[PDB]
Order: sequence, then structure tokens, then C-alpha cells
Amino acid sequence: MQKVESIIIGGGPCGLSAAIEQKRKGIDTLIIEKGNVVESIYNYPTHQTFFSSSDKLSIGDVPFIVEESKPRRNQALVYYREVVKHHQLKVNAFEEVLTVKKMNNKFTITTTKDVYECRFLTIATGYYGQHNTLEVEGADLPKVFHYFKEAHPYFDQDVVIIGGKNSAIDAALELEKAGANVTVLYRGGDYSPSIKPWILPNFTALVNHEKIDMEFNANVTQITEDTVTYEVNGESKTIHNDYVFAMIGYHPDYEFLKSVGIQINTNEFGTAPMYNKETYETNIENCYIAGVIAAGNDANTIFIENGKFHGGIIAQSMLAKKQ
Amino acid sequence: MQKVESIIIGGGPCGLSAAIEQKRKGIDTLIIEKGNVVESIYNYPTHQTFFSSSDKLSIGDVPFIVEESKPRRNQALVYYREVVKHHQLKVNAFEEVLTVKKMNNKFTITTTKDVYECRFLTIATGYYGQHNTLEVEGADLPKVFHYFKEAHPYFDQDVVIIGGKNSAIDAALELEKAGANVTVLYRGGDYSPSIKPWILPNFTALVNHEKIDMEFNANVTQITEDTVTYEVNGESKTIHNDYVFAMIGYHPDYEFLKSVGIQINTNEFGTAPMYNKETYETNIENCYIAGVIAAGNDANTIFIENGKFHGGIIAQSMLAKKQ
Amino acid sequence: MQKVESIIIGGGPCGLSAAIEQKRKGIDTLIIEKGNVVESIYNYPTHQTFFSSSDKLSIGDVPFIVEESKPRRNQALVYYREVVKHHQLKVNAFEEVLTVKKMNNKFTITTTKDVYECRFLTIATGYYGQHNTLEVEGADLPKVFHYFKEAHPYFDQDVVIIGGKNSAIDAALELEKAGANVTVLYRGGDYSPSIKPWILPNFTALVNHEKIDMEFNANVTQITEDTVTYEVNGESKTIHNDYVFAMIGYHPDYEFLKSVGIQINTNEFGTAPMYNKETYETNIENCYIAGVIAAGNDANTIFIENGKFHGGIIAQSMLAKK
Amino acid sequence: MQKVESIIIGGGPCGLSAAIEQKRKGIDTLIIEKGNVVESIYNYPTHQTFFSSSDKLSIGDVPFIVEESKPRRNQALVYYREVVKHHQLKVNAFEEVLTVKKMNNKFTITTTKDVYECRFLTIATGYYGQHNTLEVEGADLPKVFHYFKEAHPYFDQDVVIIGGKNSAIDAALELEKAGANVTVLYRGGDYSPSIKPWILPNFTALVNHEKIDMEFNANVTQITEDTVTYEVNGESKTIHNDYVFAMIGYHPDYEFLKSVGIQINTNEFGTAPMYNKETYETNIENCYIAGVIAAGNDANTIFIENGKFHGGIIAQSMLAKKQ
Ligand SMILES: Cc1cc2nc3c(=O)[nH]c(=O)nc-3n(C[C@H](O)[C@H](O)[C@H](O)COP(=O)(O)OP(=O)(O)OC[C@H]3O[C@@H](n4cnc5c(N)ncnc54)[C@H](O)[C@@H]3O)c2cc1C
Ligand SMILES: Cc1cc2nc3c(=O)[nH]c(=O)nc-3n(C[C@H](O)[C@H](O)[C@H](O)COP(=O)(O)OP(=O)(O)OC[C@H]3O[C@@H](n4cnc5c(N)ncnc54)[C@H](O)[C@@H]3O)c2cc1C
Ligand SMILES: Cc1cc2nc3c(=O)[nH]c(=O)nc-3n(C[C@H](O)[C@H](O)[C@H](O)COP(=O)(O)OP(=O)(O)OC[C@H]3O[C@@H](n4cnc5c(N)ncnc54)[C@H](O)[C@@H]3O)c2cc1C
Ligand SMILES: Cc1cc2nc3c(=O)[nH]c(=O)nc-3n(C[C@H](O)[C@H](O)[C@H](O)COP(=O)(O)OP(=O)(O)OC[C@H]3O[C@@H](n4cnc5c(N)ncnc54)[C@H](O)[C@@H]3O)c2cc1C
Ligand SMILES: NC(=O)c1ccc[n+]([C@@H]2O[C@H](COP(=O)([O-])OP(=O)(O)OC[C@H]3O[C@@H](n4cnc5c(N)ncnc54)[C@H](OP(=O)(O)O)[C@@H]3O)[C@@H](O)[C@H]2O)c1
Ligand SMILES: NC(=O)c1ccc[n+]([C@@H]2O[C@H](COP(=O)([O-])OP(=O)(O)OC[C@H]3O[C@@H](n4cnc5c(N)ncnc54)[C@H](OP(=O)(O)O)[C@@H]3O)[C@@H](O)[C@H]2O)c1
Repeated sequence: MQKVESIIIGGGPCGLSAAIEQKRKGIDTLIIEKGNVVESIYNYPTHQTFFSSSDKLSIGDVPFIVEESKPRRNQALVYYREVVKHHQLKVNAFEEVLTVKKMNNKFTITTTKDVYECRFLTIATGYYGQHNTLEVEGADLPKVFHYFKEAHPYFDQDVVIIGGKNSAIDAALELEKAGANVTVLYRGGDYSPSIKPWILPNFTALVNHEKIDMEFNANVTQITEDTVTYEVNGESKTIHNDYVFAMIGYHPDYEFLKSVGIQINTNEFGTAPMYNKETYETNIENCYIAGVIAAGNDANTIFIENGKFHGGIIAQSMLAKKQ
Repeated sequence: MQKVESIIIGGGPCGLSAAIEQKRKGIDTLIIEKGNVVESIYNYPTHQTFFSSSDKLSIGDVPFIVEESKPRRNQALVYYREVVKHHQLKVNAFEEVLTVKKMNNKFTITTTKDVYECRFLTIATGYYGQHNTLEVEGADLPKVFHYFKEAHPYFDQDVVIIGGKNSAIDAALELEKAGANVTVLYRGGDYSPSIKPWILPNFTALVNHEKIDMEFNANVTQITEDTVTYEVNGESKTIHNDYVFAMIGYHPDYEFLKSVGIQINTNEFGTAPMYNKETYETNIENCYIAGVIAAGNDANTIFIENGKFHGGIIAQSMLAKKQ
Repeated sequence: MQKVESIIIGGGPCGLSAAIEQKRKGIDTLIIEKGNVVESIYNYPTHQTFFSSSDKLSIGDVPFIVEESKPRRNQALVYYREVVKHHQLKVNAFEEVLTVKKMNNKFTITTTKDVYECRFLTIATGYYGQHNTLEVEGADLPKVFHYFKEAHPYFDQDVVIIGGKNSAIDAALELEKAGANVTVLYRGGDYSPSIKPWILPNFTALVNHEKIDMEFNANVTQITEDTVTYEVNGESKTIHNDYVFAMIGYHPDYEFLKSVGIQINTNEFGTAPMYNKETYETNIENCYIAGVIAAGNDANTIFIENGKFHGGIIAQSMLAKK
Repeated sequence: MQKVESIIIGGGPCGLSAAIEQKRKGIDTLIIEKGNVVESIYNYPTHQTFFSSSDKLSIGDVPFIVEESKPRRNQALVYYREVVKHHQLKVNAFEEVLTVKKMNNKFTITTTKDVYECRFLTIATGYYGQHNTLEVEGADLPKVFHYFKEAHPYFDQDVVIIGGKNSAIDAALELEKAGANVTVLYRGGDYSPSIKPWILPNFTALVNHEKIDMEFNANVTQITEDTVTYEVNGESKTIHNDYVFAMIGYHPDYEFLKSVGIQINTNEFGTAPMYNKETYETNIENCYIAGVIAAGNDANTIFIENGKFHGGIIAQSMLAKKQ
């Protein structure tokens, strides 16, 4: 088999940042990525614009420079590839880590391709692989998506969006521009404070001109092949519907996390993996986490801007264990 | 059942142009589309730029205006949606025509959703849905694609492209820019004259700088999961390979075309469906074809520029039969 | 000379709009344009993005379509040309109108290139060409601009913006992106309500991060070649400064409008030419106005979305006079 | 009055690169730029796309990364600003060097604002500031430009282009798309070999479809207020004309170069300042040149790709002369 000093599961922005900082402290590292690098960003909608400025998304001391104020999807894809190029990062792409076991101060990593042995382990798997479950009658129909890519095919179609945060509002804007009849169904009372303040004005003007239907205090009770039923303050309504976008968020792969021996503790910000807030080391010795995997479900506490700093913290703790 | 005067199978540019012109002659028409309108363009590579100027792609008195010299994908998607909006065209989306049978002087169309009765039938299904068969050992592996979408996931991967016309060179440029190691194997002797003269210089420069491996007179003999074997002037060569893009063209759904009763004619123009060159009517009475489906093999005779004129021709012939 | 039935002064969106609807009613027209068509849009900042949708700017039987939600400066340029191409409009470019005198029931039009005599006249000259005067010492210095174009050359320069409307806010964001040290000096108390609610948060965040200096209740008192002096509730402050953008708004060429015999107003909500509202005809018979030149009395503003609809109202009034 | 070790006249790509490389060897440098940094690039047409790839334009180890194949004008502006930011370069902008004289072991530099004294001088002023002389009757009229910016104001105007290289061909394409009536007058016999091979097809197709007038072997003899008279192999023609674009090239400020005491040596392939090819030092001790100002004799073309390496070579020569 292969023996490397450190292995990092996940080649996202926070995973890449973890390998760069470990390499800067003289630790030979290998990233194993289920797809290719920044697969999460690659899976954004094709039109997506980041909400951060491009400099705040930069890692490794490679400047992220874009004429525009905020960068789009593909611009980040080009950047992070150059980040891997510049730091000469070892990246085993299209390989899925399936099992991690610790044996006498060593890890045994079993993937889809090879078997690995390492001293240090860093899990930066994010949460985008596991979408929250809808739990309404009809939620498993093929007309229900939890991911948004493009809006053109839904031209002149009756579309319902479940959710109220940035994914829902973003998709509604793109779906309206493509000729779809968009009905957003949010359970809250007012707009979520997490919708960024420069996007909501363009959405509110559309609901004022009666181009997009917005409904508050709305919970979806039934989804059929061609209808959607939702209740507002008790009153049930049923409308024709062709597709449903369940933008209800994501959550980490807790099944994988417990199978290595990591505990879920639940605390201030919620159900999160147990880790030392000063070193990001988990309850399992020599196993660290990095990225949005440390926040839990809450998709507003940790993002790319602050998750990229975990690598520098992990690098210090690993170099310390070298007595 | 539903009874409409005319039905058009396919909502591509030539299908839309056919429906516009029939409506101009007072013919009630219905488009049945397997996906949504201009699904072909929607399935282009994401970065794709058209070879034609935007005026040449315009149909049914709706001007196609783009600040750019040549229009990109999405821009055509936005345009053709506005064409459907402007001309009030009936488009039953996500419905696939499965069976056509002639009874008396009327057609019985059976789809995935409904059954229809019409007098005139127009088949404009194109050829993009059916890729040419490779016919080499290993062609059925999941690592072999006949369609190109994006190049980022193949970053730092060993990629081989089979083909030599515009699809191959476009994919090679995008794959080279995304950091892949590209090797183009062409069975021809020199560059195909059908490569647009403003794209090829960008390709040959990278070949001269040895950034893209180009092989002429090369035929692929075997594809494994991680090698590709090809012969050059008799010499067999084997290189490591991660993915294969078989850009070997497409062909019409001849099975569906024979299942309605339309003849395939072995002509010295590239084997094409049987139709009257002056009206585009097939051997079946009141059944027409439109678009690139009339060129059969050669994907270089008919494109959007001249295929959009089929609609005007069919409308005259149908108006001659009156009603 | 030349004699045309109707002549229109100005080739902006509303000048083009009035020509189309008069032609639809069978009125032969000629557009006399100081520059070329939509000179105003051409003289936007190079980066500029409209705040309207792409179809609220569309005129006369030509759809305006863009893959983006809001079109940019260059896309409108390409569009409004194609509108002229589609409608076969007669436009005389680089020809400024200098004198209009009403003799008989006709007009004699004196331009920089020929003499014209016409029955119907439309003055659609807008306001973007005549900038409000600054009224501070040093306003005539070469370091003082009333137009923003690009931000690059002011990289690592000390810049000051006078005003607080969308013009001042847009130019500040662009100059910050280009690395300039920007100080916005506004005479008002809070943020102008006319700032687009999707633009303000970007300017707000930069100010709080101390990337852009924002001083409310600020009045500029002096401009030297290397400083700018401004008072904030009486307290004077003087800072090093390399360039100045007086984004203090604009006003129509009223001097020209009176010189033909059209009265002004200055009533409560502003100041406007006299027009019938129902025909847009002025006190001068057979003399019409169109565009943002008509704003001033109404409590609402005039953009391209509304002002473009004036050409239709004018066409009926001219068709009524036959 | 002000004393710095080294001064660089010109803040273009090659000037900026020279200051970075000198700073890498511990030399205190000051750039004096008539406008701001890369003013030459700033004065391109607003649409201009580079013919080099973005990697080849990179300097002072700051990567120039752009999603697209080739970088456009503004994108280079954004990049080079970040280069000055990243290296912290002293850039006295809007200052024009008027006089340079050698005294003792010092130079006395007189600008528009201050006076400077330095040991090492590097002149990297380029050529884009001083246009070649037209030498036909009417060349000083306001309707005659030697610089192209945008094409919209010339919509539906009669425009004549003098020249035959990329500047002329680029301007012809941009002016045609804006509705101008373009006549190109080239004193050559065939298309210039310096036109890029991926642009000539686009220009070729417009000439063959009679949308642009192309006239070889044409020399302009007179420019009037609204006509232009030109002879082709002696035969004179006169056409109506509203504006004239004299794309007849540019040349360095040789007068400024001779006024400091550097010899300009005429030869074949053009005329260049005299300098040692291994240090780029002129006949004046401690006076160097950098950038495209160095081309002329050596029979080689200079662009940003190769001009950016002068700084590293000059830095060695300045370091060899010690302190
Ligand atoms: C539309 C959209 C826009 C956004 N915009 C912004 C923005 O502007 N700014 C910002 O800061 N954040 C933004 N985000 C959030 C951003 O995507 C996350 O903060 C970020 O992706 C988290 O990075 P990560 O490295 O922690 O994990 P991820 O980015 O999710 O990547 C983890 C990687 O691990 C891989 N992986 C998963 N399971 C396995 C396994 N078993 N074996 C091997 N590999 C595995 C995945 O394929 C993936 O490549 C946006 C998100 C979305 C959806
Ligand atoms: C990358 C790329 C770039 C191209 N660039 C250009 C260019 O610049 N200029 C140009 O002129 N051409 C270009 N083409 C070619 C262009 O795609 C075709 O010429 C054009 O799409 C033909 O239109 P059509 O209406 O005849 O058929 P299509 O556009 O192929 O559409 C036929 C439609 O019928 C539908 N359909 C198929 N079977 C059924 C069924 N059984 N029931 C119902 N619906 C069905 C399909 O889903 C499809 O939507 C390009 C092609 C590619 C792949
Ligand atoms: C940065 C910026 C952004 C804007 N964004 C928007 C937006 O998103 N939406 C919107 O609706 N509006 C917008 N506007 C305002 C818009 O420019 C005006 O509403 C519009 O120009 C009015 O059109 P008009 O035809 O009435 O006048 P103009 O567009 O100004 O055109 C009048 C024409 O007359 C010519 N002319 C002037 N004087 C004379 C003379 N004496 N003789 C001959 N010709 C003359 C001028 O050169 C000009 O070509 C914006 C303005 C600015 C500065
Ligand atoms: C339309 C166009 C497209 C081009 N595309 C490309 C391309 O794709 N790739 C490529 O490699 N090249 C390209 N070029 C060429 C490129 O512009 C030059 O090769 C490059 O700018 C040379 O840089 P430089 O530093 O040598 O001098 P420059 O950058 O040209 O000029 C040096 C600076 O000195 C300043 N200066 C002048 N006189 C004084 C003075 N007295 N005091 C102080 N400062 C002064 C000037 O303002 C200028 O900014 C293109 C040129 C044009 C016109
Ligand atoms: N602008 C952008 O660039 C952009 C766009 C999309 C996403 N993102 C990023 O994407 C990440 C998260 O992706 P996301 O937006 O899909 O997730 P998210 O931010 O967690 O959104 C969750 C949404 O789903 C609702 N929801 C949660 N559980 C639900 C349940 N069981 N039933 C019904 N509704 C439920 C939430 O309700 P509550 O509001 O009551 O919690 C909220 O509306 C964040 O980091 C976010 O910033 C950014
Ligand atoms: N620039 C763009 O926007 C763009 C990009 C892609 C496609 N297109 C258009 O799409 C259409 C189809 O183009 P295409 O290139 O996909 O198809 P195509 O025109 O049929 O070209 C097929 C290519 O594959 C080769 N080939 C065919 N069968 C093969 C086999 N069995 N084994 C090996 N090689 C084989 C062909 O060889 P031969 O040369 O000997 O025939 C040719 O090089 C055309 O209209 C094209 O212009 C446009």
C-alpha cells in the first residue's frame, strides 16, 4: 500500500488551504477528492456570483484578481486550479474515501481505488454531499430537486421553490428571467436576515410588480405529479406545479464521521463534530477537521473567508506533535 | 384525444422556424419537445461560441442583437425563448413522441403524456441526441464520452480526444486551458478543412509549443480503464489515459424515422431521408422533415443559417394542399 | 436650404422615440444631433450598468434583449443603433442647432452646417450636456471634473467626490476598486433616497471598513491645486487632494429654450418648460418638447421608461393639426 | 533636490518589471510616469483584446490569471495595479521627465514637478506616445486621428483607415460592427504578415461580402474637409469622407533619447538606441533602456513577453557596479 505522512480528505477551498499550510511546515501531504478540486464550486449554478470579494477567497499566497467587484463561478475554478499548480499539490482526484481506522498511532484509509497509511488525518469534506430531507408526502418524486444548475429548461413551466435563504432567492431570480412561473413558499414570517442586502432589492421589486409569487408562513403539505399543496396560517391552497426546488440546505456526512470515532456533542451553535477550538483536533488523536465541517448544519457561521484559516491552525498543532 | 391541424416534433431552431411560418399561413400548430425549446443549444458546452454571426441565427422577424461579434450559448437560449414568447407558439415541453401511425388521411401521434390527431406532420428532431458508434474494443467504458460540457473536472488528468472536426478542437482548447494533458488522435492525414479558420490557429500554436499532443493517421485499437492503444502507420502505441472524448459526430434517429414509414435513400450526398427537394415532403403524404435531419450524415451541409429556411418551404407546400 | 415637414433636436432615446411614432403616423422627419445618436449613453462611464430592466428602455418595434438582468452601457449603444437601422431614420450627426426663430407658421433652423425650414419642431435635448455650476473657489481648476469616465488613471491618487446621488456613489465604488483614496463630501444629512437600494450596501460596507471616507453635512469652501477645504457644521478641514469629481447633477439648456420663446416656471417642485401635458406642446404653437427636458413641475422624475412614451402623445397632436 | 539611487522613466509593463527586478537586488528605485502606470495599455481601444496569453504578460512573480483564453484591456489594467500593490513600488504619477543630464557620478532629472538626482537611470518610455508622421496635405485636420478608442460615434459615417497592420485591421472590424462605412487604404500589395492569423479570417470574410472596402497599393495624396484623394498604382480616386484613422504606427521619443547623449543607430530592420546586448547599458555609463524602445536593429520584435526580461538583466549590471 501507500504510506504518506498526512492525508487530507476533500479538495475544496478549505481542504486545499489545509494542504498548503501543512506543506509550508514541511509535512508531505496527499489530498484525496471524490471528484476533482473545488467540486463544490464546480457544482454551483452556472451563473453564480460569489458574495465575498475575490481577495477574501484567496489562499496560499496566490492573489485572486478579477476586474469585477465580486467573482463568478468559473473565475474561482480557474483560480483554485492555479493554486494547486503553484504549490505543486499532490491530489488524487476521482477517489472516494470509504473507511478510516486507527491502529497503533496510524490511520488505515480505504478508498474506491487504493489503501493508504498515514500519521495525520484532516477531514475537510464539507456538507454539500447530503441535502436536508423534505418530509412531505411526495418529496421523493423525480420532479423535486435539491440542487439548482440552470433555469432555461424550466421556461414556461410552473415551478415552486421551498426555502427562504440565498439559494431560494437566487434560483427565483434566475428562474423568473427564464420565463418560469415562480412560487416561493417560505415558512418564516419575513425575509431571512441571511439574504445578502445587495440581492434582495432586485427580488422584492419583482414580487411588487406581481412577476414572482412570495408567500410567508407557508408549509408544503403535499406534492403530486402536477400539483403542490401548501398551508398558510391554517388555510390550505393547491396550485398546479411542474417542478419543485427544495432549497432547504445541507448537513455533514455524520454517518462517515461517527464511523471513525468522532463524537457529536451539540452546544452553542449546535450539533457539530467535537474538536479543540484552538487546534481543530478531534476527540480521535491525530485526526483534524477543516472547513464548514466544523460548524455543523448552520450554513452562515463558517464560510470560505474564515474556513481557510483552519489550515494555518492545524499546521501548528501537527508540527507540535513532532517532539 | 387532442386534435390539432399541424404537429411539429422538435423545438430546436428549425422546428421553431417551421412553426412560425406555418402560423403565418394560417395553420394551427403544436410543437412537442422531448425537453424544452432549443434543447440542443442548452446541451452545448457551457463556454460555447457560435461560428455564425447573430443575424444569421435569427428566425421569424425577431432580431438577434449581441454587442459581441459572435453570440455565445446562453445568449441564444435567451433569444429563442423570446422568439417563442413573441410568436405565441404552443410548445408541449418534456413530452416525447413515441409512435406515429397513418389512418385514413390523418396522423395518430402517441407521446409519453397524450395522444394526438393531426393532418400535417413535420419531423424536425435533429441528430444531436444520437451519437455515432465508436466500434473499438473498450468503447462502452464509463470513461468514454461523446458529449463535451465543461473541462474543469478533468484538470490534471490524462485525456484523449478522438476526432478531427470542430468538436475535437473546441474540446481540446478548453481541456488544455483547464490543465488537462490532451492527446488528439485523428484518423485523417491533415487538418480537416471544416475547422473554422479563426479557431485552428489557436490550436496549432499550442501544438507547436508542445502543449497539446497531436497525432495524424491514428486509429484507436483498444481502450482500457487506464490506457489507450492506437496505431500510427502500423506502429502501435499505448499511453496512460484517464478519460476519452469521442467527438465522432452524430446521426438522426433513423429507427424512429423508419417506424413512421419514411424511406432512407442511399444517395451520393451522404445517405439522407427521402424527401422532395422543393417541398421537403417525405414519401408519406402530409409528412415533412425540417432541419439538419435532411443532411443525414454530413453535418456540414445544413446548419441553423440555411435550415431556418425549411419552414418557409414547408408552409408553401402545406398551404397548397389548402386548409 | 432644406425644408422638411418635422425636425427633431436631439438623438437620444426620446429623440429617436419621437421620430418613430411621427413616422408611424406618416410624418416625414429629420433628426439633427449635436454628436451622434445616444451621445448621452456614449458619454456614460465606460463600466456603467443601467438600473432599469432591458425592456423598459426598448423603443419602437425593436425588442431590447440581454442575457443579463440589467444591461450595460455598450449593449444600449449597439441596441439604439439597430433601432435606427430598422426604422430607416434620417439623422444628421455632428450638427448643433444654434438659432430657432418662428416666422410665419414655420421655423427657420440654423445649424452649424445648413439652414432648415420646418412646420413641426421637437426639442429633445435632455440635461446631460450642461452641468450645474459648482460655486466654490477653484472650481475652474483643471483638476476639477464634472464627468466620470474610467477609474484607472486615478490609481493611488487622492480623490474627492462632491455630491451624494447615484452618480457620486457609483464613481466612488469604481475609484475604490481602482485603488484611489476617495473622500465623498455630501451637503446633506443622510443618504439620498435616490440611491438604488441594491447599490447602497456595497458603498455602505466599504465606508464602515474605512476603505472610503464619507462625510455628511460637508460643504466645500476652497479648491487649490493640491488641497480641498471643506466645512462640516462650521468646522474647517483641509486634506491633500489630487483630483475632484463634482457629481453635483445637471440641468437642461434653458438658455436655448428661452431663446426660442418658451417660458420656464420654477414652481415648488423644481423648474420646467411650459407644456400641455396632454399634447406636450409648449406656449409656442407647433413647438413641442420631449425627454427629461420636460421634468421640473411634476413631483416625479422622468427616466427613459416614461419619457420614451412622449413621442406617441406628440404624434397625435401633430396628426390633429394634420 | 530629491535623491534616489535609481530612477525609471516610464511605468509601463517593462518599466514596472525593471523596478521589481532592481528591488530584488536591494536597489532603491523610483518610477516617474507621465500619466499613471501602464498608460499605454490604458490608451488601447476600450474593447481591445491582447494577442498574448495572460501568462506571458505576467511580471514580478504575480500570476496573471483570467478565465478566458486571452486577456482584454481592463483586465491588464487591474493586474498591473495589483503588481505595484504587491511589490510596493514608488510611483510618482502624472509627472513628465523633461531633461536628463550627466554630472560627476550623478544624473540630474528635471520633470514637470520636481528635480531629481540619481546614480542609475533606466529609460523605458516605449513608443505608443509618439505617432509616425503622415506627410500628406490635410494631416493636421481635426478629422484625422492616430489613435482609436471607440467606434459608436462613427456610426453611419464615412470613415477611411490608412494602414495595414493589426491596429488598422482591429479598427476596421470594430468600426464595421458599429455601422460605419469603412474604406481601408494600404500602401502594400497583399495583407501584412503581422496580422494575427485568427483575426484575418474575420476581416477577410467582411471584405469578400462587400461590407468593408479594402484597397491594396493605395497611397493617400490629399485629405480635405469632407473628401479623401488616393492613388492606386497612379490612378487617382476621390471619395466622400467624414473621419480618417491614420494607423501608420508609432516610434520612440528619439529626440529625448538623443538629448541625454545616447546614440541612435540606423541599420536594417529599423533604428534602435546603441546598447550592449548583455547588459542593455547605453553608451552613457549607468544609463540603461528597457522595453520596446530597444527594438529596431537586432532584427527581433519586442513585446511584453520578452521586454519584461530586461529588468532582470539590467539588475545584474547595476549590481555588478557595486556601491
Ligand atoms: C451557490 C453558492 C455560493 C456560495 N458563495 C460563497 C461566497 O461567496 N463566499 C463564501 O465564503 N462561501 C460561499 N459559499 C459556501 C462555500 O461553498 C463553502 O463555504 C465551501 O464550499 C466550504 O469548503 P470546504 O473545503 O469546507 O468543503 P467543500 O467546499 O464542500 O468541499 C469538500 C470536498 O470534499 C469532497 N468529499 C466529500 N466527501 C468525500 C469523501 N467521502 N471522500 C473524498 N472526498 C470527499 C467533496 O467532493 C468536495 O470537493 C457558497 C455556496 C454556494 C452553494
Ligand atoms: C457545440 C455546437 C456548436 C454549434 N454551433 C453552431 C453554429 O454556430 N451555427 C449553426 O448554424 N449551427 C451550429 N451547431 C449546429 C446546430 O446545433 C444545429 O444546426 C441545429 O441545432 C439544428 O436544429 P434542428 O431544429 O434541425 O434540430 P435540433 O436543434 O437538434 O433540435 C431538435 C429537437 O427535437 C427534439 N427531439 C428529438 N427527438 C424527439 C422526439 N422523439 N420527440 C420530441 N422531441 C424530440 C430534441 O430534444 C431537440 O430539442 C452547433 C452544434 C454544436 C453541437
Ligand atoms: C450614469 C447614468 C446612468 C443612467 N441610467 C439610467 C437608467 O438606467 N435608466 C434611465 O431611464 N435613465 C438613465 N439615465 C438617464 C438617461 O441618460 C436620460 O433619461 C436620457 O438620456 C434622456 O433621453 P433624452 O433623449 O430625453 O435626452 P438625451 O439622452 O440626453 O439625448 C439628447 C440629445 O440631444 C443632443 N443635444 C443636446 N443639446 C443639443 C443642441 N443644442 N443641439 C443639438 N443636439 C443637442 C445631445 O447631444 C443628445 O444626443 C442615466 C444617466 C446617467 C448619467
Ligand atoms: C492595440 C494594441 C494591442 C497590443 N497588444 C499587445 C499584446 O497582446 N501583447 C503584447 O505583448 N503587446 C501588445 N501591444 C504592445 C504593447 O502595448 C507594448 O509592447 C508595451 O506597452 C511596451 O511597454 P513598455 O514598458 O516597453 O513601454 P510602454 O508601456 O508602451 O510606455 C512606457 C511608459 O512611459 C511613459 N512615458 C513616456 N514618456 C515619458 C516621460 N517623458 N516621462 C515619464 N513617463 C513617460 C508612458 O506614459 C508609458 O506609460 C499592443 C499594443 C497596441 C497598441
Ligand atoms: N448568494 C450566494 O452566493 C449563495 C447562494 C446560495 C447559497 N449560498 C451558500 O450556501 C450555503 C448553504 O446552502 P443553502 O442556501 O442551500 O442552505 P442554507 O443557507 O442552510 O438554507 C437553508 C434554508 O432551508 C430552510 N430549511 C432548513 N431546514 C428545513 C426543513 N427541514 N424544512 C424546510 N425548510 C428548511 C431554512 O429555513 P430557515 O431560514 O428558517 O433556517 C432556510 O430557508 C451557505 O453557506 C450560503 O451562504 C450562497
Ligand atoms: N465551434 C462550434 O461551435 C462547434 C463545435 C462542435 C461542433 N460544431 C458543429 O457540430 C456539428 C457536428 O460536428 P462534429 O465535429 O461533432 O461532427 P462531424 O462534423 O461529423 O465530425 C466528426 C469528426 O469525427 C471523425 N469521426 C467520425 N466517425 C469516426 C470514427 N468512427 N472513428 C474516428 N473518428 C471518427 C470525423 O472524421 P472525418 O473528418 O474523416 O469525417 C470528424 O473528424 C457540425 O455542424 C459542427 O460545425 C460546432
